[PDB]
Amino acid sequence: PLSQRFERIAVQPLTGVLGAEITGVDLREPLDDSTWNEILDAFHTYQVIYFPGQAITNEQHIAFSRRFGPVDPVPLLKSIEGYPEVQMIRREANESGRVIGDDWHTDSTFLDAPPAAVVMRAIDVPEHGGDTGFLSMYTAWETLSPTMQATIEGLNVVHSATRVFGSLYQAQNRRFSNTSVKVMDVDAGDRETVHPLVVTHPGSGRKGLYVNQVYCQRIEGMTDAESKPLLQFLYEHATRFDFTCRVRWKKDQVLVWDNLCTMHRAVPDYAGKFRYLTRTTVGGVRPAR
Amino acid sequence: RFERIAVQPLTGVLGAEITGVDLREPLDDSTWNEILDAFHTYQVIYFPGQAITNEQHIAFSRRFGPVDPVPLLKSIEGYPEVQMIRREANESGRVIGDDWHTDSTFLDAPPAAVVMRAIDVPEHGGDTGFLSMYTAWETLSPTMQATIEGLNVVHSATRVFGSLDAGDRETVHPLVVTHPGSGRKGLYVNQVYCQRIEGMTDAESKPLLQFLYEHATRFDFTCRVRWKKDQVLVWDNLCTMHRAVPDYAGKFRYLTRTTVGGVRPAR
Repeated sequence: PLSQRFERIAVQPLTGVLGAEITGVDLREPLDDSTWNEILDAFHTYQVIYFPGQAITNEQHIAFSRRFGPVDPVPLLKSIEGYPEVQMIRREANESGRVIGDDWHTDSTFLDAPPAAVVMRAIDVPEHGGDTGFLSMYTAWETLSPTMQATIEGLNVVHSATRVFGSLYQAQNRRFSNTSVKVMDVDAGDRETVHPLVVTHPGSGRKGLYVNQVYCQRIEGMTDAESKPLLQFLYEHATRFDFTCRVRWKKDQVLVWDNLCTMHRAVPDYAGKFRYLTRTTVGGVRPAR
Repeated sequence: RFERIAVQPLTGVLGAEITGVDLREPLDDSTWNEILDAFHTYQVIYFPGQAITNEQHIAFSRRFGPVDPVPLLKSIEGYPEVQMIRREANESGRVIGDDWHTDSTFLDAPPAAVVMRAIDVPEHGGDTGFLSMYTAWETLSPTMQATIEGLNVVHSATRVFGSLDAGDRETVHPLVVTHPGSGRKGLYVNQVYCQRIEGMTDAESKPLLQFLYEHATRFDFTCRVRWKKDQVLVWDNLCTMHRAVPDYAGKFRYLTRTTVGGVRPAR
């Protein structure tokens, strides 16, 4: 049992798939070795972890994030004044543009080395509205048939940011506001990288599916017609409701998600309401089989 | 080359018109060998102006292999081997073989070939489409080929004359088959008899089979055969699919067919 497994923290799982609330820790202070090791263990098991009532400074946010690995900010997001490491998920009450992250994805997979983790802090959030969905890509992989696993385990996938800030984004109508989103170079948006379809997590050693509808373009070597149905099945499979959890935000909630083995989704159900969270990005290494 | 027959290909994919031979007479070794060569290359072959009897029809068919026939279709009186593709001028409704398929793939050993003979056909209307499953396989990307080559598919007649006993009986064929005569690899799926990819869930199997149906039935993999009276046609039941065109409402259409037995589809 978790009450006896963990001696320095208290862990309350959110679902039988992923997610856990962590209490009995003060993120304003440096964490001792035993407390940190328990947090990391919980992170590896539960994949998305959150800490209610953590009224921390920007510096304390950065210091906590550094325990997971180096700070490596994502290309697209604006940073707060004085803190280049601390980026914004900010939506004004009156704005009606495209919602950041309103499709199932994981962050910045177009990079050669996408983020390992993101640490998100609720600054000012609605009483209700603006939950974040998460899902386990371990579970998504583990629930495929043995035959389907054998069929796809050797495949590689082409990723790019073309639909987010590349040529395909610039061709369409649904645009982000300048609140949290930078103006970007089109060539950076179109730059392709190839990642494995199934990846091994370097911390847990576990295999997970690695595909997302936002950044994945096609299966490497296949035509668009060949790739489209296989990728579409995998999106529908991974995003099955039974593979998900739903996180409700409160002021001063600090959340860490694993950017390799989870996907996440914004919920745009708070029109007319201010929503502001900050985030630091933990650098990762090249996704590997 | 062709020294004993004249061969006119119909498209750059499949189909050929063969002339310079009389199918009423027995074929010598040299002529037969050339016909078989053309059959292996062109997959669907047709011979205009062959006013052959029922007996001559059977005799020609026997050169390709054993002549069965299949239990589903109705035989003409006096000739169990010779079966009817008949639609009266008064008749209207749903036509035999109006989706892309190949014959009786629910069997452990489906037919190798079918020999069709036009008796009374309209001036226009009632063409038969054919497509090459060699071409279907060959035009898949090397990556897609490698991905699906080891898959097997469950076939049954359950949607045709089963629950959805003999119709419910399942058989398993490879998704990609090697032709026992030509040695060439071809895709082997059809929407009429294929149920699922063996080992996969419904959600996994459905979109993959659906893509393969769409791919195989691409217009550029097809040919279209127009019928005339006394036209004799042979199709390869392993490496082709075919489709009847129901564009002859109110017109009489009559053809006979013999069925050549095959062996287990093999990788």
